[PDB]
Amino acid sequence: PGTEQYLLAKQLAKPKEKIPIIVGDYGPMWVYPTSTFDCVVADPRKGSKMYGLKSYIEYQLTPTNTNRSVNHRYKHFDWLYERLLVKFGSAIPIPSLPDKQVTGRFEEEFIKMRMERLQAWMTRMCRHPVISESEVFQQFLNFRDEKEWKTGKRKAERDELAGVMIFSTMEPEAPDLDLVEIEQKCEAVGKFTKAMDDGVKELLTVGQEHWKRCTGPLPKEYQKIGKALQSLATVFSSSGYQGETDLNDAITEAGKTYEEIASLVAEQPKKDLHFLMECNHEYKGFLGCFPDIIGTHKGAIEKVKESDKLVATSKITLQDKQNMVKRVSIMSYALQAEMNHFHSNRIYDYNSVIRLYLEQQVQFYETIAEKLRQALSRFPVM
Amino acid sequence: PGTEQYLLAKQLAKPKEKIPIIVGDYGPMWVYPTSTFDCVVADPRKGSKMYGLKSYIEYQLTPTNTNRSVNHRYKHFDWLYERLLVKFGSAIPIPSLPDKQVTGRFEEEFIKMRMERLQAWMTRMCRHPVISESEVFQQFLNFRDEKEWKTGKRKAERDELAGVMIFSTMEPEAPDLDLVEIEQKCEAVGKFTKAMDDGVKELLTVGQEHWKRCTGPLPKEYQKIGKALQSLATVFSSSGYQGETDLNDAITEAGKTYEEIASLVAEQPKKDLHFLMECNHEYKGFLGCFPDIIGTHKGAIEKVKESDKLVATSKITLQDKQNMVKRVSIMSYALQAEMNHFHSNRIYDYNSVIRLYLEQQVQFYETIAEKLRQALSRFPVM
Repeated sequence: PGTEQYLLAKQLAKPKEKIPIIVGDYGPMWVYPTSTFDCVVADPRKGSKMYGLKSYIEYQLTPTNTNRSVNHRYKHFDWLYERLLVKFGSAIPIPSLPDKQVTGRFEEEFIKMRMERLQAWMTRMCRHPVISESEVFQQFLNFRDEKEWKTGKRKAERDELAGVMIFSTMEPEAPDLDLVEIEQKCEAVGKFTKAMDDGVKELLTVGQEHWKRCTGPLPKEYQKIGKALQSLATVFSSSGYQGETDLNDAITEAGKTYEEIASLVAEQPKKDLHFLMECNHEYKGFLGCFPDIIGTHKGAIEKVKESDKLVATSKITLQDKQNMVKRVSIMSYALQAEMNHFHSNRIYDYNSVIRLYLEQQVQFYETIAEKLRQALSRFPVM
Repeated sequence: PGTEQYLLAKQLAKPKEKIPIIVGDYGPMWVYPTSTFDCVVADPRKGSKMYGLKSYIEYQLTPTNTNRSVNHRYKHFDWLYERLLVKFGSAIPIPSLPDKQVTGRFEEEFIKMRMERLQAWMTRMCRHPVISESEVFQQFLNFRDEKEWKTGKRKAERDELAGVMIFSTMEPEAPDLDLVEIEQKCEAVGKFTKAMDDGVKELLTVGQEHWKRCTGPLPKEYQKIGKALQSLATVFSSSGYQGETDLNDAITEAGKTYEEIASLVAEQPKKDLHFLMECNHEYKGFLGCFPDIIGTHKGAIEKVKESDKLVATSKITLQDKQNMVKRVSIMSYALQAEMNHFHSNRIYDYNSVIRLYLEQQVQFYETIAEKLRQALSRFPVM
């Protein structure tokens, strides 16, 4: 494995792009820029390059930093995703991008929900203290013409400071950690991410079940009650009896009210549940990256756990053993700084989306109650 | 058929109990007593008569008229039901009584919902201007000992003023109706009752469907969401990250709130739907009596429609033909007076039960909204 390269590398290799890690008040963290920018993904429009009419959708990117816009076709984002995974993937979870829908990819349904999840993906990256400060990300947003875009697309594709070698560009400003503490930190992360992954999968499951229920069978029930009340009122209207127009009208409206409720019920998920599910979908994406990041860290600890045997059988020197110990310590610091970034955002994201979901639900039931109250006020008293 | 007896009877038969019918402002109606009483069915307790311990539940009846109470076992009500059907059944719908449940008939579940529907049944009878003034009904409520109850149980069982002969005790205070008008009135009633019967069956159907849905699958969905939120919060509580007790507690409560909602959802039908269904159940009972009442009236019109042939072939005299015409006219008046009593109460009953149902539903959704609002107020803002 290349993991050995990093731990045993001749290394005297002074880095170009340095990534600092510091110990704040509660654990090792990344260094956050005073000014945090975001990027707007919008204004989709067709593009060309001597093609014809197999025109491709090309989105516009406007960082709220310098408000200077550049364009990018989907393929370009996929390209950045791969470069980020290659370069930072062993240390930072890189949420994957959406896929290819149905071959009608040229209107609202497609390019809008896409421009939707692409916007979320770009925001995460823009807000990441390491990713957003990388050359490949900076140059992806700030290039003036096909000359820069092509030159930047080359040095990035050829940056061998990737995989596990990324840790060699990190400089933790704290003491070295002993192997015991390192192994436990790694084990704890492995355990938490796995538990949450299950917890997140469970929520996404009941979610879709309740979704297919609010758009299928439930709306049909209020629908049946409402037509049943109308059929009845219609029969009543033909009784020939007097002074009934009063009631029958109220009954016909109550039936129509239940129909409006059926439709409101079928359209509610898009206002609340939808968001809860998206947040969880994105988190499964993040959590899906940990099995490999933990594998890399675990693999590193194993190698170091053999350094003594290696020094004993003279396979390596005493200096080399310490370099391994020093380097694996840095990996631990990166894992903890990323885990800190993750927890911080997890708390904020779940607090927001659950508040949002609850607020919408409250509004939903109050609205149903108001509609029922209106139908009631139309019934004569006795 | 005995129908011929009534139309062709030697009749000079002056009646004992006279039933008046008058033409109010909108159609022929019964004569309603200035003072309307009702009867309370309650205080169930065991009874004997040299049996042992196969004790039978004996209810107490207290008409709010003279507040003097008498007792009656179920069998006694079944007895009155049959006597009323025999005597008035050809003119007035007699809603049937409940049946026999499970052989554990000695506690709440049984004798309470029974005492429930028995109370409704007694009220209908008490409020009926003809039934409540009949001897068999009066004596069923006002008897002092086993001597009167046995003597009253005999003359009633032997009252031959029943079946179609009941119309001979009716005295409509209006002009005779011609056969044409009679046949149309009969046809109209036949048609309305059939249409409403279908309309009522439809409501009872969607009703039970929505009932088995509010106690089965729907409660389980809010149940799953609520446990799913708790599993997630529990995972979050083990992140080791700081200042999170805040959120996680709110999440655990939101999950518990959905559980309280599940239970509230499963218990809602008993507060609203239940009543809508009972009202419709009782009306199916009434409507179930019309096929035979209309059959009797239709059969009567057919016989009269042959009176001319009978006078021509000298099978009957001219006087007899007119008596037929006079008597069938009275039947028409009774049908119209009963139909008036029915429509009047139908309007009042459906207006009340639907208002009741709507009010409870409004309260239900507002309650759900309040519970969701409470869980929301527990989430820290950001």
